[PDB]
Amino acid sequence: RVGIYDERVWSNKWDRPLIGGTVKPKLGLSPKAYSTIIYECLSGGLDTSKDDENMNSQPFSRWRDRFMYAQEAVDRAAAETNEFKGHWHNVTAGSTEESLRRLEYAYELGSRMVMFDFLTAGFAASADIFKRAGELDMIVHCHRAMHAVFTRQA
Amino acid sequence: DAYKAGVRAYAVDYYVPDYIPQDTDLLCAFRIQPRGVDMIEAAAAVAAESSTGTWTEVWSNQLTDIDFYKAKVYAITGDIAYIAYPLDLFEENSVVNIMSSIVGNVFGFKAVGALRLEDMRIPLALVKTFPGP
Amino acid sequence: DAYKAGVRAYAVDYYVPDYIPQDTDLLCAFRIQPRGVDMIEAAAAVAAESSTGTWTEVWSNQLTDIDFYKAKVYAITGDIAYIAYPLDLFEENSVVNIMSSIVGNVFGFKAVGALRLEDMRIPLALVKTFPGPRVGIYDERVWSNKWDRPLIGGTVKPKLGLSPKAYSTIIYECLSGGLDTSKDDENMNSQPFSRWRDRFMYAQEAVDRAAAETNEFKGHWHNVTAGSTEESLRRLEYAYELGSRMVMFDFLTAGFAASADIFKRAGELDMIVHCHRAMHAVFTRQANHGIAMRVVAKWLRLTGGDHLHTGTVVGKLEGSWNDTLGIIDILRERYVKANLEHGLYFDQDFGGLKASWPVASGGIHVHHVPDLLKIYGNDAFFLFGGGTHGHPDGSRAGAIANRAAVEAVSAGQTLQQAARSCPELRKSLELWADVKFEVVQ
Amino acid sequence: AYKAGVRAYAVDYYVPDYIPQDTDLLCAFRIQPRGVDMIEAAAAVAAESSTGTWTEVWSNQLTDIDFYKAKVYAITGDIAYIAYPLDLFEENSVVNIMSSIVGNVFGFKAVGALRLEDMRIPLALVKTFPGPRVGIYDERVWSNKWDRPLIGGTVKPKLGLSPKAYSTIIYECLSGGLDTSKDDENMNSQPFSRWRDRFMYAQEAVDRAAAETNEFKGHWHNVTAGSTEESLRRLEYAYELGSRMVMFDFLTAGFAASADIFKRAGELDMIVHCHRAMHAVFTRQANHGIAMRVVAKWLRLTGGDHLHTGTVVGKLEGSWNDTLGIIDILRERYVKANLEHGLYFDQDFGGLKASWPVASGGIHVHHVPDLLKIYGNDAFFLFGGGTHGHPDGSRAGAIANRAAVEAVSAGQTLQQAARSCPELRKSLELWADVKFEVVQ
Ligand SMILES: O=C(O)[C@@](O)(COP(=O)(O)O)[C@H](O)[C@H](O)COP(=O)(O)O
Ligand SMILES: O=C(O)[C@@](O)(COP(=O)(O)O)[C@H](O)[C@H](O)COP(=O)(O)O
Ligand SMILES: [Mg+2]
Ligand SMILES: [Mg+2]
Ligand SMILES: [Mg+2]
Repeated sequence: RVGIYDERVWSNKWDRPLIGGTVKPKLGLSPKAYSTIIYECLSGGLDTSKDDENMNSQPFSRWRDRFMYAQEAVDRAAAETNEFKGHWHNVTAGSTEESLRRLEYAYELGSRMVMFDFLTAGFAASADIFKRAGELDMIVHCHRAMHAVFTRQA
Repeated sequence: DAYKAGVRAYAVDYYVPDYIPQDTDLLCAFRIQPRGVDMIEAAAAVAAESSTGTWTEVWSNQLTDIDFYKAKVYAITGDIAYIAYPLDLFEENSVVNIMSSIVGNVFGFKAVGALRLEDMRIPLALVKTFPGP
Repeated sequence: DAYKAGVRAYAVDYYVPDYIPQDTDLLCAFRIQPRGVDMIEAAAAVAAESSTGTWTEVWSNQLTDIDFYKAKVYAITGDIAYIAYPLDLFEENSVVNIMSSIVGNVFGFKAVGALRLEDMRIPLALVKTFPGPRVGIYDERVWSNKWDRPLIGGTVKPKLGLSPKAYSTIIYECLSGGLDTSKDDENMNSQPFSRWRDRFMYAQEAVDRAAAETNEFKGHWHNVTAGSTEESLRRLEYAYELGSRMVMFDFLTAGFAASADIFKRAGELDMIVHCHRAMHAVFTRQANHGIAMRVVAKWLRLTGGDHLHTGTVVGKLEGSWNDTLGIIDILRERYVKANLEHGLYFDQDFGGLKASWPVASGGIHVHHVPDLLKIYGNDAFFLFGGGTHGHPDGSRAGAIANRAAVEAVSAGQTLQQAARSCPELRKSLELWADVKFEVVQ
Repeated sequence: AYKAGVRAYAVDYYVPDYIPQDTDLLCAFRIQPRGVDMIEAAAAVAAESSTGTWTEVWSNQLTDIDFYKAKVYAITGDIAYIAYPLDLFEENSVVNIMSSIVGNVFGFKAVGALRLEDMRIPLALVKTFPGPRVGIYDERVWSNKWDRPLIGGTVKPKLGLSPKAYSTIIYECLSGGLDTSKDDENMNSQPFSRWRDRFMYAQEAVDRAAAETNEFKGHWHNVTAGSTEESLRRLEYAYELGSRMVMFDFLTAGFAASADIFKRAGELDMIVHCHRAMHAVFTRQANHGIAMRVVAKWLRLTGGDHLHTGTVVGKLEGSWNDTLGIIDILRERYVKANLEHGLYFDQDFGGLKASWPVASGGIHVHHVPDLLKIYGNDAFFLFGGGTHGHPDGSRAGAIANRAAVEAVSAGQTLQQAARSCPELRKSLELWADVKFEVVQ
């Protein structure tokens, strides 16, 4: 839907690589702590931040808390830098229906982008996720988790 | 100031041969072919990079209790590494989430030339969240 | 021909003192008053008629493995019967199903003159099927930016009879004056004197005004309790579209099933649900018959209430000190250890589910704050209804006093210290100095 | 007129000169005062269930407290009679009635025990409720069964049966002569019996047994579930299988969910059988709680088609004269006050349909004469153990229970009937010595 050129247009960023970063530690961070890191790293100069591929919804970080707090940080950091900022909320979930649900919430928070583990969820769910994101004018960042299980050995 | 920046071996914090697995842990049996590091180090990288860790120590590790959430290599018998994952690391009712952690990035690490997940003990408390047939 | 028709004693197959409870069993502690049969027989009937058995042997018992599915009286200590239920007996994610078996028919048996469920060990594998609270304690502190102190609220009074506009005037004054939240009375729903759309809308404008004017987060727990789950959802959604971040629900009078739909929807709508325990004393209060409140507390937290009334101890409503401490821990902690001094018969794992706010309410005033803080600490709500609107100078001044009292004690100072700088609080201290209630440990 | 501070509740809420009105909702409370005289304790109940609190609030001047307040208008010994103005109640909501009348007053330190014995729901409020969809008469019409009790039975063991085994028992007992069978109240959906399997297999059995007997047959599928939405789902599936009836644990699920379930079932032309699981937690002891008679009024108004009422003679507690009052509450248009039957007030039901009383629990063939004496024809008698506990199986047990009810219902005695029916002779022999206490 979006691709390279239109994202440069949406974000007004040209003639350089875009810079991002995964929040760490991979798991175990409260949604509020998560937002504090997202704030610090986007304010420091990152173009985007992202959930880890295995951050979905868990007892330590339920997806609605993390998404909401993360997008607050994005917007606080964008306004204070006068620069487009984004965080790739991970909508990967145990079913296509639930992934679409998480995508819809990210859209309503104002997010222009999400993250999706397209191989672990699968190409069938990916097709539906891409189609809805394109209707919601959103970027879908695709994480290739699991690929090395069959792409590694020659 | 528990924060010691820089790179350490994964085994410092992820190799715990004294760890006693609990009925709520998700257990994995991994067959490992190490490449350029110890068998213990190879196992500990698989454990770290499928739970809480990354390649260098992060200040943000002090914002949570790593020792609680981290995966633990509790046994190594030959080239089989037994790793335990706390229940809290997993989304309920989601094989997809299990995949994303256990087989998400660790099979492409340079420090392992080959990796095979042989088996997994899905704890009963996580089984009950699934519908089955 | 394993089928021996006719009546046998329940104990033949349900009294198993050698049984070793398993981590997956649901355990119950029952206080039994036998009537016309042995203590063992009484326990075995409770076990049988809440699991697999009936009054006479049925041929159909051979169609399944009774020894696997049957409940087991594995211990009897005095008049306390410990009974274990296999996990397979329960529907996942359903307190309603737990109720239907454990407290469904056994309290009306002729062979027991009195029965009281004291506690229940819900096994972790069944806990994990429940959602628990959406917001809970920590995230509500984040939403409202209120830390290191109890939060303070208060029921609008009089209970019934106030018009919607008069209600919002009281809400504005007590919020502006220092209360963090205000609430509908549990029996304010939609009545001729206050139809619910009128009350909801005026109350939320008072809320928004107070918050802007004070530069503090404020809220009002709109009561969405109604005669119908559908109607309750309609009132929750209206509260949402008004911009409310919170409502209340009489979860026991409406019912656990309804409560489940309501928590689910509130959670999708990013709203707090304050849970009022109206009706509970109909079965939680008498020590020899009924369901202990701690059990209700477990069921409420799993189902997903964000707040739960747990008593004052020192106010107008009955409640024991140590009993209240055990209920507090059940709602706030991850793992609770058995402690019979707090009425906890089993260790209870809550499996990472969010915590619920304990709520202290009913007949309390400024003088009770030191005790209430010793009981609850900071992670709780103290509600002052008459204690706010009973102030000689009105609701705003009562709020000033209560807020000044709670901030002071919570920081280490005394009501007497705080009173030096606050006249509103001196009047509250003076008015109710000799108003005390029975205190039981 | 605002005087701050604590005043006694009786100053404003003890009004022995008050004349109850036909619009007032009236309550009879049995009170055990604690640290206060009976009058103060009854005044506290009235205030804290209507307009009052523990201290005088300035906002009392913003409305008409004398108009909206409850009034303790009479005291007879340990019974306080309290009148509540109609305007205090939301229309068509038992939930609201409970919120006021039993909300908080049962936990006050100023009473050691409190029992709601009866409540007079004014006709103006009664007329806002739908009452049952089907009721007694139309069910006799739907099933073409007249001039006798209907006979049913719970499948046993309570839990642990495969859905297929379940269907085998339902087949045998309905074919043997039962009018209806039912899930146990705690059979919802479990690892041993998922609801879709059991419902589907159970309704197959119903239809096979109906066709082979040329008689209407039914099984009460239990749609009780952890949420109203899921219960509605199970109700919809039972409807699509062709079932004309379901079962619902109305108190454990709750009156809010019950209202939605009754409304959908009435749109789907289905009977809802209401199981009162949990009731004895607060209806048992005379000291404290809510009398079952009040629960019966609430259930009938909300729209339950059947309601378990006790056996008196079976394994569960229940006094004869009390059960007669509950029965009249469920079946009659106008109940007359009668303290021998525990009825403190006349109750008008405003032409709402009647609910079937349901006798169930620990009863067998020998109990049938007493049962009909208590209930007469318009009732269900339910034999669970008394059917599947037959020496020869569920079919023979149903044969016996059907013949014992048919016989007594006609005028014959058990032994007259028994001489023709050997299955009944075996039931009589097996359970001749099985008796429970009987309190009148
Ligand atoms: O109706 C009332 O009495 C209250 O509004 C208290 O008013 P005041 O503040 O004026 O007392 C609360 O609902 C009760 O505290 C409930 O009891 P509990 O908290 O025990 O459930
Ligand atoms: O679970 C039971 O015990 C029953 O199936 C009886 O089975 P049996 O026929 O085998 O005894 C009924 O649900 C109870 O009678 C309900 O009690 P009540 O009608 O008093 O509410
Ligand atoms: Mg990653
Ligand atoms: Mg109240
Ligand atoms: Mg039953």
